[PDB]
Amino acid sequence: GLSDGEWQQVLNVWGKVEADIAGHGQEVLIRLFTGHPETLEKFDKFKHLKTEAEMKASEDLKKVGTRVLTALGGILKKKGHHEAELKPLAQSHATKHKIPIKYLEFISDAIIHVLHSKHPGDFGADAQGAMTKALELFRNDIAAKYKELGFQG
Ligand code: HEM
Ligand SMILES: O=N[O-]
Ligand SMILES: O=N[O-]
Ligand SMILES: O=N[O-]
Repeated sequence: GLSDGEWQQVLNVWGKVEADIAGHGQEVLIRLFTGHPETLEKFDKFKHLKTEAEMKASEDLKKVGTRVLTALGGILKKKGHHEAELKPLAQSHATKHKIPIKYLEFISDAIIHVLHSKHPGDFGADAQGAMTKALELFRNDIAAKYKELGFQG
């Protein structure tokens, strides 16, 4: 699904995120909210924010971005064997807060963009390819739980 070497390329670049979960989390969310303003409408706590200066100063947004990349790192490090980690994630993105699968695609794109901007010597062509497939797998498995939970994502 991913080869062992693709997982290695994923885990390597991810190691670089661990040195600043929070800074990365902010840059991913700013990239997401700026490329795709409608996604910001999903976060009741900071949906009123308008500009990037405001996003950068939000503690709530920073905390959300830390929680996203913390939960994703846990899932990636399972290297595909992530049924347990995915279960609560699917339940929360499909019930109270309904996150379209398309929005997981937007945030995937934003993660890939930030890793490339920040860690390019750790994220060449094949490594971007691998990360792209690892995120596709994550969304695919999430969409499958969406169905069981009665959310057409
Ligand atoms: C890599 C993709 C993502 C990951 C790993 C992720 C992870 C998480 C985690 C750990 C939580 C806290 C779970 C909890 O509240 O019990 C959460 C909650 C939430 N997320 Fe995400 N998230 C992702 C994508 C998104 C996107 C793209 C959006 C909106 C566009 C979003 C919107 C929300 C909202 C509204 C909540 C609160 C849900 C609740 O009250 O339980 N998430 N996410
Ligand atoms: O994307 N916040 O869970
Ligand atoms: O913008 N993706 O490298
Ligand atoms: O758009 N910042 O690489």
